[PDB]
Amino acid sequence: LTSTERLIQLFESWMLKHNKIYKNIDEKIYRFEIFKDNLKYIDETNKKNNSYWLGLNVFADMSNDEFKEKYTGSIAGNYTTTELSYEEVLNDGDVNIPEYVDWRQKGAVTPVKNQGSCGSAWAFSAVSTIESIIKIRTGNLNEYSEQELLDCDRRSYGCNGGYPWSALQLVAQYGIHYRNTYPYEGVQRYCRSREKGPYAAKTDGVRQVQPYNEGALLYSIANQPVSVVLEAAGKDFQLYRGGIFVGPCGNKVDHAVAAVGYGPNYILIRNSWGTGWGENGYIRIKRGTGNSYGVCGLYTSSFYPVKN
Repeated sequence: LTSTERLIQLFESWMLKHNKIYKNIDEKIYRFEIFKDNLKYIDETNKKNNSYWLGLNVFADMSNDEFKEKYTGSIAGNYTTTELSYEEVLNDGDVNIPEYVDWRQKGAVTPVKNQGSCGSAWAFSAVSTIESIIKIRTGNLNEYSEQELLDCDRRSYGCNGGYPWSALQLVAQYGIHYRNTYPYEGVQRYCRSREKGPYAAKTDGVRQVQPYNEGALLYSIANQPVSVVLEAAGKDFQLYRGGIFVGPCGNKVDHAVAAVGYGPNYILIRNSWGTGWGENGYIRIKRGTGNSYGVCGLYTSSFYPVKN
C-alpha cells in the first residue's frame, strides 16, 4: 500500500497471525518505525531475475537491528574448530545414486519450534540429530528433550552463545528425555539428565561428514537427516522467505540445525525459527556449485547419527 494512511490496519492484520504483544505504549510503537520500509527491503530485491528472492514477514522489525544477535546469537566466541578427523570416516566410494529424496512427504520431521527471548538454537540440531534417526531401522517414534543438552552440557553456554560440538557428542553417557516430558521455559539452572525420568537418549558414534566437502555429504542428506552448520547473515536472509539461494551471504558459519532436504537445484531443510522465515521450517541452497566454502558455510562438515 503506497497510501501512508492505509498502512495502519496491518499492525492490526499482521500481528494477529504470529503473536500480538509489544513493549508498551511508547516503546513498542517503535517496532513500527524500522519495519516501515518492509517492502523497500525486497520490492526489487525480488525484482531480482536472480535465483533467490525470499518474501516478507516473520518480523521486519527483525533484520539488521539488534535482532541479529537474537538469531545468530549462539556459538561465536572462540573458534568452533572441527573434524574428530578419524572415526568420523570412510567406507563409501563413487555415487551411482539419485541426488534426490525428501522428508517433506514421508513425514519424518516433528513440528520444530520458536522458543523465546534467548536462542540456544545451537541446541535445536541435536534434538534433531536424533529427531528422525529413530525410523532408520526401528520405526520408533516420538521426540527426546530440549533444554537438556542445553542444561546438562556445562561444556558451554547456549544463550548469548552456544557450542555445537558437545550437545550430540556427549549424548551416550548421560542420555535425554522427551520433548513433551520436558518442554522448556527460557533457561535451566537445575539441569537434570540423571534426574529427568531416566535413560532415553544414548548415541553410538557420531559420524562427521568430510569437512570442507560438497561431496560425500549426500549420504547425510539422504541416508540420514544432515545437520551441518551455516551463516546466520543477520541481515537480508534474516527475513528469508522461500526460494533457492545464492544470496549475498558470507560463508563464515553461524547457526547449526537440521539439514533434511537435497535435490536437483532445490534441497529442503529444518529451521526452528518459526512459521515464516526459511519458509515454515526449511530452506534450500543452490546445489551443484564450484566453491567449497562458497556461501553460508554449509558443506563445511556435519556430525550426524548412525545406528551402531
